[PDB]
Amino acid sequence: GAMAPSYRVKRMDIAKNDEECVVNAANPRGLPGDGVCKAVYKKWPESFKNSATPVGTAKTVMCGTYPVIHAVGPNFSNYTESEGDRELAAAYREVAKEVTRLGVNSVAIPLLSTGVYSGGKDRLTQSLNHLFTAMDSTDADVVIYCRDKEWEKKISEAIQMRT
Ligand SMILES: [Cl-]
Ligand SMILES: [Cl-]
Ligand SMILES: [Cl-]
Repeated sequence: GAMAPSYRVKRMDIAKNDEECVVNAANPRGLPGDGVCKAVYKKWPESFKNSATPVGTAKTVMCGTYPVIHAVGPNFSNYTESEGDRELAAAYREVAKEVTRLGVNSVAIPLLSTGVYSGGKDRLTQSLNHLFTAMDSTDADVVIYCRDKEWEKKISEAIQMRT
């Protein structure tokens, strides 16, 4: 565990993280994909051996000894708001189980279903709150990765409001 488990946010490519493991915003078929998934494929391609897993689940594959946790958020183009919300909460619960099983002291995590899978909605708060629900009972240092300057501000404010 971390000595004083924390949440932080950084605005940069998750493929350059300084944590003991990474969460990929995966597709269910283990394909290279686009966005976070493509950056993860270029950095850790060995981790996409048998990485396919259903929506709402997480599957870990090692790249050397570095764990890549493939977490499959729902595509809100295809799911109802209700079913999508349930699957997005479930993907994060499975990430917390994997982070715990691996025994890491830190994890780099993107906001699931906030990009191409958002169904053209702003899901910062919805996705971040499901991340907190899952990860609050873990003792890993969590570092959230984003790319947008105003998202960095909003994520940082949400973290600091609980401290
Ligand atoms: Cl960067
Ligand atoms: Cl996404
Ligand atoms: Cl972002």
